[PDB]
This record gives sequence, C-alpha cells and structure tokens, in this order.
Amino acid sequence: VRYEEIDCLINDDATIKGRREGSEVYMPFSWMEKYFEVYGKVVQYDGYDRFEFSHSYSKVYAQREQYHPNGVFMSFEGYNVEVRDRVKCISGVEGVPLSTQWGPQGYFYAIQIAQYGLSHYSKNLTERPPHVEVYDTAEERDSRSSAWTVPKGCSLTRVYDKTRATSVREFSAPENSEGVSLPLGNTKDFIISFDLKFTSNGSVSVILETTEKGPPFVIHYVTTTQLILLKDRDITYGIGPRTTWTTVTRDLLTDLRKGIGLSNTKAVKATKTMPRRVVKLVVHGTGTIDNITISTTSHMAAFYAASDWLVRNQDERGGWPIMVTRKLGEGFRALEPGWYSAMAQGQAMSTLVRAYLMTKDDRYLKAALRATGPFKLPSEQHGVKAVFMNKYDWYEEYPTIPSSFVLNGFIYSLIGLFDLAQTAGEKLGRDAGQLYSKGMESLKVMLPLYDTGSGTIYDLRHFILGTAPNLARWDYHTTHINQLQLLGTIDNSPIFRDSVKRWKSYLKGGRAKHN
Amino acid sequence: GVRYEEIDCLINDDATIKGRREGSEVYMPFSWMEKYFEVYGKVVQYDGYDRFEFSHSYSKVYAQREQYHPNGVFMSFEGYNVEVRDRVKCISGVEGVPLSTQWGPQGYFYAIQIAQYGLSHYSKNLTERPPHVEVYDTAEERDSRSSAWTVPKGCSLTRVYDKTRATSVREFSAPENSEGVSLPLGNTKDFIISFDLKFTSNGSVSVILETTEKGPPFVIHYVTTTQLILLKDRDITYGIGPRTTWTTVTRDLLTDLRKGIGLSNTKAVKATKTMPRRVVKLVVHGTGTIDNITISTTSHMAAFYAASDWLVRNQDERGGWPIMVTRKLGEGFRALEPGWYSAMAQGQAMSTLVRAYLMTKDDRYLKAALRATGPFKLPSEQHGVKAVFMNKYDWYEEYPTIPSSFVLNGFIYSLIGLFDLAQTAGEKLGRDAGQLYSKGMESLKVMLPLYDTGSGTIYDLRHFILGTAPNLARWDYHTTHINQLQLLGTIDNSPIFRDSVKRWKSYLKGGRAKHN
Ligand SMILES: O=C(O)C1=C[C@H](O)[C@@H](OS(=O)(=O)O)[C@H](O[C@H]2[C@H](O)[C@@H](NS(=O)(=O)O)[C@@H](O[C@H]3[C@H](O)[C@@H](OS(=O)(=O)O)[C@H](O[C@H]4[C@H](O)[C@@H](NS(=O)(=O)O)[C@@H](O[C@H]5[C@H](O)[C@@H](OS(=O)(=O)O)[C@H](O[C@H]6[C@H](O)[C@@H](NS(=O)(=O)O)[C@@H](O)O[C@@H]6COS(=O)(=O)O)O[C@H]5C(=O)O)O[C@@H]4COS(=O)(=O)O)O[C@H]3C(=O)O)O[C@@H]2COS(=O)(=O)O)O1
Ligand SMILES: O=C(O)C1=C[C@H](O)[C@@H](OS(=O)(=O)O)[C@H](O[C@H]2[C@H](O)[C@@H](NS(=O)(=O)O)[C@@H](O[C@H]3[C@H](O)[C@@H](OS(=O)(=O)O)[C@H](O[C@H]4[C@H](O)[C@@H](NS(=O)(=O)O)[C@@H](O[C@H]5[C@H](O)[C@@H](OS(=O)(=O)O)[C@H](O[C@H]6[C@H](O)[C@@H](NS(=O)(=O)O)[C@@H](O)O[C@@H]6COS(=O)(=O)O)O[C@H]5C(=O)O)O[C@@H]4COS(=O)(=O)O)O[C@H]3C(=O)O)O[C@@H]2COS(=O)(=O)O)O1
Repeated sequence: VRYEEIDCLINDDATIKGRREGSEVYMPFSWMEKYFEVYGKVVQYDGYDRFEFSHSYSKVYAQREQYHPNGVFMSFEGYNVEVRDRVKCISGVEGVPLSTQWGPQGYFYAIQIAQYGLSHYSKNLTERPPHVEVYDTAEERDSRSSAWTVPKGCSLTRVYDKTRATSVREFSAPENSEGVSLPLGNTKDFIISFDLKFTSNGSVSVILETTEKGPPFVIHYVTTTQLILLKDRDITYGIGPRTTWTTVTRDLLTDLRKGIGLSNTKAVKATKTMPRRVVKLVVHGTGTIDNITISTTSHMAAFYAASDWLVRNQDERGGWPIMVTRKLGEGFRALEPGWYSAMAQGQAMSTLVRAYLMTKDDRYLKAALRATGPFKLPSEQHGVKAVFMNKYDWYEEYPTIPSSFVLNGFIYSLIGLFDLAQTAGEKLGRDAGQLYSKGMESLKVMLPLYDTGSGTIYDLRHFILGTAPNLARWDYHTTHINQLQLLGTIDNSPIFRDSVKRWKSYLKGGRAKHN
Repeated sequence: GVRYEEIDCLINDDATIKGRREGSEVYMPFSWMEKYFEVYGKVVQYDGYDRFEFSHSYSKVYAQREQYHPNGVFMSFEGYNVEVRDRVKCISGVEGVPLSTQWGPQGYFYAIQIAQYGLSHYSKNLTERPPHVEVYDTAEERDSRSSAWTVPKGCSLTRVYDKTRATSVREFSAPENSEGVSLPLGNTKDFIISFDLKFTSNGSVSVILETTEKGPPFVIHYVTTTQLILLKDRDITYGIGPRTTWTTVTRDLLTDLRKGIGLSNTKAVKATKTMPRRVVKLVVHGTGTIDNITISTTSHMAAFYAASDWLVRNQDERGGWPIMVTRKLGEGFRALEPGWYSAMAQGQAMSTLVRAYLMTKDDRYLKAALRATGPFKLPSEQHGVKAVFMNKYDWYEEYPTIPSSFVLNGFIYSLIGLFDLAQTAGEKLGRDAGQLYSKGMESLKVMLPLYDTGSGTIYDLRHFILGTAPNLARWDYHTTHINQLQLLGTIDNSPIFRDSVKRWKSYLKGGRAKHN
C-alpha cells in the first residue's frame, strides 16, 4: 500500500493536491465542498470516527397525519421566526415581529407576522407544556418583611381589587428614583409576563445576567411608542401607555439578542450572547401590577397577538398592504408602497381561520373572508392575480410588472384559501373554494416548469424576462417539497406524489435521467 | 494527530464508502464521485509526472472562424464522424449513402443521417488538406505475357479503346467459379478505393484487405445484387446493383470493413478495434469493363453528391422525406407510423441541397430545397411538422408527435436550413422559407429559457407537455445546443444568443445559475 500525492487538474484550469493509491484517486473534500456546494464533517462517537456527507442542508418535514385547518401549519412547528435576521424585533406595542429595512424604524410585514403566529400555534400543539413559575405569592406579615425593595420616596402595597376579584400590587416610584424592585432569580426560563395598569408614565425593567462578561443587561419596557433602543447595556422597548389592564408577555431571549444586534441595516447583527439569569424586575411610575410570571414558552399569547394584529390592520379592500417599495430584480418594475401579496393574504387566512376555530369570534372569520379581495384583481390594478400565457390564473407573492410566478408564495395562498373554504362552510366559503380550485388547476399544469432535474427554480423570471433561472436555495426546495406533500393529503392527484418523490431524491444527489 | 486513516464516509445517511483522512482534511474516492456526481476523470502519465485530469463534462464547443453562411462549413460538422456512429448500419452499395440500423437484418434510409453524412463531408472538403490520389494500371504492356494483371486460364484481360467513353479501358472475362482476374495494389496509407465500371453479366469486384487482425486477410466483395451487407468468416459482401451502365464506384474500405465485422441484426453495430493495414489487390469476376482504378486518402465530394443526389431522388410529392419505420419516442407519446416527416430532416436536407446547388447550378437541387418547405405548413396530426406551444408559438418538430415534444436541437437545425434556403433562393423564390424562418426565430427567442436547467440543458419539453421528469440533454447535445446558438448569433444580433451561449458554456466547467 502506498498512498501518495497526485496533482489534480480541474477542468484544464486550476490545479489542486489530491491523493492516490495505485489506480484509485482521492480528492480533497475542502475543494469538493466549494466546487459542488456540498456538506460534510468528521463526526466522532465513542469508539470510532466517521465522515458524514450530505448533498444538502435542509430536511423534509415528517408528516404525521392528513393536513387540516385547525392543526399544525405544515412544518412550522420547527420554524424559528424570531431568530431570522430580517426580524428587527418584537414590537412592544403590538407584540408582533417588525421587519428590518434601511433606517431606524422597521415595517410591519404581514407575511412575517402570520408566520410568527402560525409557528407559535403549531408549537403549542407539539411541545410539552411550559414550566410556569409565579412570583410574589408570599404575603408579608408587614411592609418590612416584604420581598419587594421599597426605597425612599416609593410605595408598594398589596390591595384587594374588587373589579378583578384578586389581590394586586399598587406601586409608586418617581422616575429618577431607583424604583421598587422584586427579586426573580430564574436560570431556566425566559418568557416573562405580568398584568399591568399604569396611571402615569413609567416603566418595567428586567435585569438580565448574560454570557457576556461584565455588568448585566437591563431591558426597559417604557410607556412610550418608541420601537427599540440600545445604549451600552440598556435595551429599551416602548409598550405604549398601558392605561387599561393588559397582560404583557415578553421573550427575554429574543428581546435581549435583538437589542444587542440593533443596527440601521436590513440584517440584525448575529450575537452569541445568551441570557443566564433573570435577576429581578424594577418598576417606575404609578399603577398596579399582578401575576408576575416566568414561563418556558407562551405560544398562544404570540399567536393571538398576530391574529389580533391582522384583524386590526386589514384595509377596506381586505388586504394587508406592504408599506415599503419592493424591487424584485432587474427587469421587474418597482412595487410602490401599498402593494399586496398573495402569500400575505393566504398566510393571514390560515392564522385567522385558526383563531376563529379556537374562540368562535366571528371577526376572525370575517377578516379571513374579506382577504380574498385582492385575488380577484390583476396585479396592475392593485391586486394579486397574474395569468400565465393567457391561460392560467396565478396568485402572486410579488404582483410585479411583468409577472414573476413565485412558486412557494402561490402555494401558501392556496393553503390559505383551503383553510378558509373548509371552515366558512358551503355557502360563505364558495368564493374561497372557487379561487382555490382554479389555482390548483394552474399548479398541476405549471409544476414541471419549476423542475430543473436536480433541484427547483424559485420563480419563472428566466422565461418571463429571458434570463438565467433563479434557482431555489435548498431550504426553499425543502419548502416546495413540504408544500406538495401537504397538498397530497388533501388532493389525490398523482402529480403531487410523483413530484414529491423525485424532488426528495434531489436532496440526496438524485437527478432526472439524461438521454 | 491522525496521519492516515481509512475512514467511513456516510453518504446522505444511506451507503457507506471508504475515504482517506489526513489531519483535518478528508479525501473521497473518485470511483464513487464519478457515478455520484456524473463527472469524468483519468490518470494521464506525462513524460515525467503523471496527473489526474478531472472534467465536469465531456464534449467540446466548436471554435467558429467566421460568420456563418450557406456555402461554407456546416456548423461544426467538419469534426463529425457520421460513419462510426453505432446506428449507421453501413454505406449502401447501391446508393452510396448510410443506412440506419433497426431491429432485424435490414436497414432503412434516414434522411437526417444521410444529410449529416453529406454535410460533414462537404465541411471536411473545405478544411482538410487535399487527399493523396494514386491511379493504378496506367502502364501499357507491350504484350499479354507482360501484363500487370494475373490472368488465369479460361480468363481474359485486354486493353480496348471504348469509343463511347472516348478512352482506353480494360475488358475482362472470368467465370464466377474461377479465381478471377487480379491486379496488385499494395497501398498501406490510403483506403478509399474507386473505379469506373460496367458489367455485361453478373459478377463482382473484390478487394483483398490485410488488417490488424492476425490470420488471413479480409475480402470485401462488391457484387451485382441488391443485397445490403453480408458477413461470413473473412468475406464481407455488399450489393452494388447491376452496374450495366458506366458509373464511378467509390468505397471507403475502412468503413466497409468495420461495418462488415460488426454486422448484427440489432440497433447497434458491434465496435471493432480491427483496422485495415494494406490494400493488397483487386479481383474481378464476370464480364465487363473497368477503368481508372484509384486509391485516395479521402473522397469527400463524391460522398457529398451521393447524399445530395439521394435527397433529390427520394423526395416525395409533398416535398418531404418520409421516415418509413415506426418511431415510438417514449411513454406518453403516440407511435409515429411509417411515413412521418421530421423538421430536422427537412432542414438538414435544405442545407445539403442548397450547398449542392451553389457548387453546380443544377436547378434540381434548388427545386428540391424549395419544395422541402411543404411539411412546415401543416400540423403534426395532418402529416406535417408544425406544432404550436401553448396556443401561441409555432414550432417545427424533429418528432411530430401527439402530443407535441418540442425537441430543441432539431428545431434549430430546421431553422438553419430555412435560412440557407431563404438566403440562396433570392427575394422572390426564397420568400416562403424566409417567412417560416423568421416566425421560428421568434418562437425560439421566447422559448429558449425553458430549456435551461441552471446547470445544463433539457432535450425537449416533455416534462411540461406530459407532466413528468425533465428529459435532460446529455453533454454532447448540450454542446450541439451551444454550437447552434453561437452560429445563430452570427446571423442574428439578439443578445439572447450571446447571453445564453456565455452561461451555457460555463456549465461545461461546473458553472451554474446563481440560487437565491
Ligand atoms: O426560517 C427559515 O429557516 C426560513 C426558511 C425558508 O427559506 C423561508 O420560509 S418559507 O416558509 O417562506 O419558505 C424563510 O426564509 C426567510 C429567511 O430565513 C431569512 N433569512 S435571514 O438571513 O435570516 O434574514 C430571510 O431571507 C431573505 C433575506 O433577505 C436573504 O437571506 S440571506 O440568508 O441571503 O441573508 C435572502 O435574500 C435573497 C433574496 O430572496 C433574493 N431575491 S430573489 O427574488 O429570489 O432573486 C435575492 O435578492 C437580491 C437580488 O439578487 C438583488 O437584485 S440584483 O439584480 O442583484 O441587484 C436585489 O437588489 C435590490 C435591492 O435589495 C433593492 N432594495 S429594495 O428597493 O428595498 O427592494 C433595490 O436597491 O434594488 C435592487 C434590485 O435592483 S434592480 O431591480 O435594478 O435589479 O434584491 C436583493 C435582496 O437582497 O433582496 O438574493 C438574496 C440573497 O442575497 S445575497 O445575500 O446572496 O446577496 O432571502 C430573503 C428571502 O428569502 O426572502 O427572510 C425569509 C422570509 O422571512 S420572513 O420575511 O417571512 O420572516 O424562513
Ligand atoms: O456523432 C456524434 O458525436 C453525435 C453527437 C450528437 O449527439 C448528435 O449530433 S447532432 O448534430 O444531431 O446533435 C448525433 O447523435 C447520434 C449519436 O452519436 C448516435 N450514438 S451511437 O451510439 O453511436 O449510435 C445515435 O444516438 C441514438 C442512439 O439510439 C443512442 O445512443 S447511445 O450512446 O445511447 O447508444 C441514444 O438513444 C437515446 C435516445 O435518444 C433517447 N430518446 S429520448 O427521446 O431523448 O428519451 C432514449 O430513448 C430510449 C427511451 O428511453 C425508451 O423509452 S422507455 O420509456 O425507456 O421505454 C424508448 O424505448 C422504446 C423502444 O426503443 C421503441 N422502439 S421503436 O418502436 O423502434 O421506436 C419501442 O419498443 O418503444 C419503446 C418506448 O415505448 S413506450 O412509448 O411505451 O415508452 O426509446 C429508447 C431508444 O433507445 O430510442 O434513450 C436513448 C439512450 O438509450 S440507452 O442506451 O440509455 O438505453 O441516442 C440516440 C439519439 O440521440 O438519436 O444517433 C445520433 C443521431 O445520429 S444520426 O441518426 O443523425 O446519424 O451525433
């Protein structure tokens, strides 16, 4: 056996250093990785080690049952919406994600808000119940024995609130004072919540020990409409006046990290900083607080925040307008502020339908019903409908001029229409049902146009514009697969099963046969 | 740390293969890579240091030298070798053109293949050095005893003046059971043999061939029958018909030998490594006359005119060259019954005929080219070649299937033919071809991205028409696609041709369309 070095000429161009063993040649994975865009690592278990090679990075969702409107949303149980770079932060006023853009403010992007709600809804169904720790349940025999710290000009007393039929804390602390504080001490869970009613300006601050060396970070939830601020180790979120009773719920993990990575660009700076201990809370101003709680998760609160945001922000045409200009790419006219997205409409429908089924609150269903509005108008008339080669109706993720035909957004619009049609019943759902079934006809014919024989294409701009195919990155390919296998459980066309099979093989280096 | 290790490589959680580990680097076996990535590579020893040469593809793009025009080389066909294709059964003895293989002992005439044969020989005539040409039996013996020929008893071989032919020729007589009259040749360099011939009975001209195979020479018999091709031991037989009026027979002994040795009753001629080594002699049986016995390196124009004349003589009343075998393109397409036309056949013929007309000014070639336009005007289902993509774009079908298939390469070849014709026939007569061409070019420009996978090309649009997997084009079809676009780019200034060529070329080296 002699394992020596052999020079490898690559396409008659560059030379790299390989290995040989007689007639057999071995090529360095460090070159393969970049040349083929593939993945691998040496993984070492207890008595031996192994190189694990992977053609791609994403995985297909393992479906457990037929898809249905009131269950998990496709694969969103495994989605983490809030860690996305383009999520600037969770709004203190709205409790929903804002998207990044150029400049200090964010914009509300209904797609992102709906995905936030849908994933939290889905996780509520699949995860174990959270650990819930309630604080300040001990009743001091007198003020001196209180768990609270009440400095010089401050007040903190327990009062029976007849209207709420419970005891609450009435607090008072001048804004320049240290404020009244309650030790917390949680090292495991990072979702904080409390019932709150302010009668002046003030704030609730949470002191956070972190993996960063030095002083703790402090997150201030203040009675302003300010989005988010970072100054040294002080992070600030405006939560509004809070002059009527509400339950405030905050993910300290997300709030901390979005604060640290705050910038005026399209991408939040990634941080490896993690919370280690929720130290205490500090209150300034006057009002009342109750039910101070730290939980592992609080999924339904986030779901309803998204659902209620959607109800409140739907416009008179039934749409959620994207209030920034979007320029999809060279060849496509800019979309001016106020444009709709078929994906936004559909994802909103899926969220609203679920909220309606949980509560029986008609306003969720009415909102979903109105959302079909833009589907009936062409892209150029402030709608979402495109037509492929004068023949096939399509619902646009981006209603561009000329049309773009993005696959994944189209399918999400169909899932949304399905959720609606199935839930509204025969009479009220006919409209959504008609739009759905017509879209499904288009999808079944057009699907092969997105198949490259080793992956999928994102959209049809190569054909519409006369340019290179806009290939889908692996996790969009994985979205396509998850989407088709979902449809496969609610529509028996062989096209979905045949396409799912072949598209899955692409993840494992499979390809269509050549002649 | 670890300095050399046979390491388990788990591939996508399925199979396990053996790599090598050396420090932080892992090396993977090319024997797996080759089949897994569908790539190519070989160890090439250099004088001093040998090297592994890796390639993403095979095949090359043609290096064009000038703007394309109708009387010059045909695309890249100067580098084509049509005769060695496994599906060329042989060169017909009667017609001097290739027959295609099929199931059974027979072959059929395939106009695409015949046109490509002519076009490549035409192109080689323009690019290769002129052949060496050796004429035999030019010496005039003073008497019969001193003849260069061997004349066994009961046979005769005399030089006579042939008045009609206005030249001196050899008159032969040799019974079929005899050894025949023979003439030594002795050529070790060149293997295209030709002779002027006129039989007055049944007989044959046989050529004794020494080869790289050990044992006795092979003998090729050119006999006065219409039999296609025979093999028995070292005798290969071709029927060349009656030959009762004077003609020039021209045979490629290299091709004739190999097709003989590899003779089968299947779709695929068996490959051989046997090569001719020496043309020993020719032997003649029967009665008749022979003249101008010659061996040349090449005889390109003879092959070109054989192809051109076949096209003229075999075009039907509707201007088409009908394919007389059934072709079943694949699952989902109806069988094409005998008699179907092909846009590629029509166009490749136009390109050949136009070239024949420009060399000779013989109107028969231009008329045939002009009429070849017929099938383009009729839908596939009505014995034509026209398909329509999504109710909008006219297309000319290499395979006029039901439903339509939209093969890219055959379409473009049909366009090149229409161009050749439109450019050659003039304004008035060429109007028809000109219209078909420009209508097809408009379709091509719109539909072209449908064939682009972001890393290769698709052969046709069956994936969309049938709802199935894309039928990916193998590398030498991808390379045809590129060659065709760069040709069109010299006669049409649309940026689409340039942009697509540039990207499609990058695919050959592992380039790809960007993903999001
Ligand atoms: O959570 C998940 O794991 C997850 C997975 C799934 O993918 C998906 O879930 S699903 O269920 O919906 O399927 C979902 O994806 C989210 C991502 O995880 C998340 N990534 S993040 O990094 O964590 O934030 C995110 O992704 C978006 C990001 O912007 C970015 O991600 S990243 O990893 O690359 O950083 C990525 O951007 C893509 C973009 O999608 C491509 N667009 S295209 O239409 O497909 O071609 C693309 O856009 C480029 C163009 O190339 C460029 O054109 S140009 O010709 O080169 O110039 C153009 O430039 C614009 C310029 O930006 C314009 N600004 S504007 O006016 O404000 O619109 C203007 O200046 O004009 C230029 C064009 O001018 S021109 O018309 O004259 O030509 O746009 C840029 C562009 O960045 O937009 O290529 C980029 C990659 O860029 S790069 O890094 O290679 O340079 O993917 C984005 C995306 O997928 O949307 O957000 C995902 C959705 O999350 S959420 O919003 O629903 O919460 O989650
Ligand atoms: O000289 C060159 O270098 C050169 C390069 C360029 O490529 C080209 O030049 S250009 O300027 O025109 O561009 C030109 O190419 C020639 C080749 O070099 C030459 N190769 S050769 O080996 O030297 O002879 C030759 O190529 C043809 C050969 O048949 C073959 O080549 S090989 O290397 O594979 O041996 C190859 O066949 C392909 C074929 O093209 C594919 N067709 S497809 O439409 O693209 O999908 C394909 O056909 C298969 C199908 O997969 C099969 O379908 S099935 O679903 O699997 O069953 C189907 O089976 C039929 C059956 O054959 C039928 N018989 S029939 O009734 O007589 O029609 C019937 O039984 O029904 C079945 C279908 O039933 S069903 O409807 O129910 O489904 O057809 C077969 C089939 O073989 O036809 O896949 C094969 C590869 O097969 S395999 O080996 O992987 O198994 O390529 C052929 C081709 O390209 O035409 O000839 C080329 C042109 O030369 S010439 O004629 O102009 O002189 O030169």
